[PDB]
Amino acid sequence: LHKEPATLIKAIDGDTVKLMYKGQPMTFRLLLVDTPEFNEKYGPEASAFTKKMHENAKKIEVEFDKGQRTDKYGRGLAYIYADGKMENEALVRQGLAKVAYVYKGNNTHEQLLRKAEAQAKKEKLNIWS
Ligand SMILES: Cc1cn([C@H]2C[C@H](OP(=O)(O)O)[C@@H](COP(=O)(O)O)O2)c(=O)[nH]c1=O
Ligand SMILES: [Ca+2]
Repeated sequence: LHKEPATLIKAIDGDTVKLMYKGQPMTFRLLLVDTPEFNEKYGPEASAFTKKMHENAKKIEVEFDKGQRTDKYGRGLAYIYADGKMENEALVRQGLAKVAYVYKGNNTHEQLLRKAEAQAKKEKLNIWS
């Protein structure tokens, strides 16, 4: 895989963000995770967590996997990096997302994220408390 530039347009929620990619506004859905909806328990915290990652970043990057790059809603499907830290993985590691939506062919970082989840669960963080 490889990283590509993007710039923040606006935070949305724990697992979606609006970025400018190749000069075009797009909504991105973070691969391999599920955050709670804003109206659900840990939703606000997940949204805040992701929001802070984007807004503090000097450099946002997107990384597509090997498969589908957009979903049926036209959302980009990527791993998102904030100053080199993967937001997807950070969310799971902190117990603010579950590993989810693991589809054949876009699953390059699956094991990395599962390892983070196992650690969040051990620590009983947030969703695992
Ligand atoms: C994360 C992800 C979601 N989706 C679709 C499946 C789900 O369809 P349904 O909307 O039919 O449930 C939806 C879940 O996203 P949200 O968790 O953002 O709602 O997005 C993909 O198709 N590919 C993916 O990689
Ligand atoms: Ca969600």
